[PDB]
This record gives sequence, structure tokens and C-alpha cells, in this order.
Amino acid sequence: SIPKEGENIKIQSYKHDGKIHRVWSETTILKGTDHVVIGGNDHTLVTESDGRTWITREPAIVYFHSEYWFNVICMFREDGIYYYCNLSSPFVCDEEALKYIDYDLDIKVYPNGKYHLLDEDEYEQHMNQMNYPHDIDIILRRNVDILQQWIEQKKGPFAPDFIKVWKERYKKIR
Ligand SMILES: Nc1nc2c(ncn2[C@@H]2O[C@H](COP(=O)(O)OP(=O)(O)OP(O)(O)=S)[C@@H](O)[C@H]2O)c(=O)[nH]1
Ligand SMILES: [Mg+2]
Ligand SMILES: [Mg+2]
Repeated sequence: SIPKEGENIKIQSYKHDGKIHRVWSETTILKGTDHVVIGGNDHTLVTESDGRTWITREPAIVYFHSEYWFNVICMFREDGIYYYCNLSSPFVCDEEALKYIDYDLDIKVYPNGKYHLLDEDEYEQHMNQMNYPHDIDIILRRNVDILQQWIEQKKGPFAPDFIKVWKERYKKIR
């Protein structure tokens, strides 16, 4: 169920209790491998857990990994590239959507590369409410460190050459 270049896919974010958190209706696949999915979206519907719908106003590139517990949204804003990183389960794709579990913690990267770790308080409350196993807490804490090391190395989607290649590829196919 590797999505194909040019295919439009839904992206569904769940909580650990199986409830939907967030859904992006339309992302165009730019690359699809056994380990990595890269997509672009622009003016996609977005649905919240109360059913409310909003529309994205600017393009973004999304990056999904089958072996890391995070995913990344690269947002093209006027003053430059912001990243929003979800601590998550790795993804699985089927005919319905690309799917992941959202694990509360997130990392904002500003255009000059500085990062802020978000929702540590929301993580501790949700971990107790939904009873995350000890190994998940260890994996997520480790993947916070890995994600920060990737930002500091400008690796994977944090690479300027990654943005140059995939921003252009998405402008052309859209
Ligand atoms: N693809 C896309 N995603 C966007 C855009 N603007 C914001 N988002 C993403 O949509 C999601 C919801 O935005 P927002 O409500 O600001 O997040 P939040 O409050 O941090 O999210 P939460 O999961 O902790 S309840 C976030 O992942 C955010 O980065 C956009 O233009 N395009
Ligand atoms: Mg999140
Ligand atoms: Mg959060």
C-alpha cells in the first residue's frame, strides 16, 4: 500500500485511544517508498475532532517515516519556512488514508532554525488518561532527542536541498 507519485491521499491523525484527532483531506504524493512518504498540500480541507472544517491557505510539504516516531510539516509562509513536527507512531498507509497516532509532544522550528519543544504538559496528562505503556514513553523521549539532532544537522526534511527539490516538484505537479 505504497502510495504512488501523483496520487491524492487523506492523512488521518489518531489519539492512542483510537479517536480521530485531525484529518487533512488532500495531499499530492511526491515520493513513496517502503520507508518514506513525501507529499504536498495547498487549500486542503482540515477536520478537527469536533467535526469543524478549515482550509489551509499556504502550501506545505509533509514527510512521513516508517521507522521514526515523528512526522514533519514544512509550511511555506511569507517570512520563510516553518516546520511543525509531531511526535507520533510511524505511519501505515492503506486505500483509505495514511494514518498515524499523535503523541501530544510537538516541535516548532522557526525560519532561522531555532526549535521549541511544545505540549510537555499535555503529554503528561494524556499519558496518564490513556495509560501509555512505559516503552512508548521511552521511545517518544528518545525520538524527541533524535528529532532535535536532525534539526541541528539540517538532515532529512530540515535540509535546504530537500526543500529546494520538493518545493519545485510540488509547484510543478500542482
Ligand atoms: N498542511 C498544513 N498543515 C497546517 C497548516 N497550518 C497549520 N497546520 C497544521 O495543522 C495542525 C493544527 O494546527 P493548530 O491547531 O495550530 O495545532 P496545535 O494547536 O499545535 O495542535 P494540537 O494537535 O496540539 S490540538 C498542526 O499540525 C499545524 O502545524 C497549513 O497551512 N498546512
Ligand atoms: Mg501533534
Ligand atoms: Mg500537541
